[PDB]
Amino acid sequence: MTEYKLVVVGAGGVGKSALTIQLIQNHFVDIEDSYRKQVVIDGETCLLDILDTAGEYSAMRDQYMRTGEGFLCVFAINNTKSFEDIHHYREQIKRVKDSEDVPMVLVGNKSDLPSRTVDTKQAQDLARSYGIPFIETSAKTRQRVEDAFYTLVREIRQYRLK
Ligand SMILES: N[C@H]1CC[C@@H](N2CCCCCN3/C(=N/S(=O)(=O)c4cnc(N[C@H]5CCNC5)c(c4)C2=O)Sc2c(Cl)ccc(O)c23)CC1
Ligand SMILES: Nc1nc2c(ncn2[C@@H]2O[C@H](COP(=O)(O)OP(=O)(O)NP(=O)(O)O)[C@@H](O)[C@H]2O)c(=O)[nH]1
Ligand SMILES: [Co+2]
Ligand SMILES: [Co+2]
Ligand SMILES: [Mg+2]
Repeated sequence: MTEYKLVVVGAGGVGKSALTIQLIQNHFVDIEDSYRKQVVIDGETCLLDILDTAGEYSAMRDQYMRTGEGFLCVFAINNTKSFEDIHHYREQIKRVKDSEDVPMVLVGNKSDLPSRTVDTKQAQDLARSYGIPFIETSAKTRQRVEDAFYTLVREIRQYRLK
């Protein structure tokens, strides 16, 4: 059965654990580990192996970046530093993978909040510059959570045909 190693990265408190638990448990959470879930995407069954990371020992961070097949780069829409810090997570992943081309999806989490400091258009334009998809999600309401993870799997599949 095809297996995909997914990694959720981003600054402290953006919602990495809440997004992962929402995909696994369908529940909004009120320790960093890995989670497994068999899913069907586009008529193909696969096993998702998801690592929830911290906002860590450098050698371990490099290992998860080396092992990871696809990365969800998460920022929160009310946290400008978390959005600016996407540059750093992207740079670190591309450096470890020694590739300009790594399956990645930019995620703007907390879309339910009325305290938005990052415009959708700003994050859209950044994602276009990076050549990656951009999705806004709410781990609280489950809005677009499956879309974020399933879009990441589709990017990994498109990459594997290259
Ligand atoms: N279950 C205990 C012992 C393992 C701990 N752990 C995290 C789970 C490792 C899962 C195996 N794994 C990996 N193993 S690892 O590369 O040796 C590794 C990397 N980071 C780890 N922990 C860091 C991530 C969470 N914050 C510290 C652990 C193991 C690491 O030391 S990489 C990886 C990826 Cl990219 C996707 C899915 C994965 O399941 C995966 C969690 C607590
Ligand atoms: N309103 C709202 N709050 C959210 C959302 N996702 C996460 N939160 C809240 O944000 C806080 C941090 O969430 P958490 O999932 O721990 O984030 P994290 O990125 O995993 N934290 P860390 O890097 O420490 O591990 C919690 O209070 C959580 O309830 C969301 O979509 N909307
Ligand atoms: Co509960
Ligand atoms: Co830099
Ligand atoms: Mg967490």
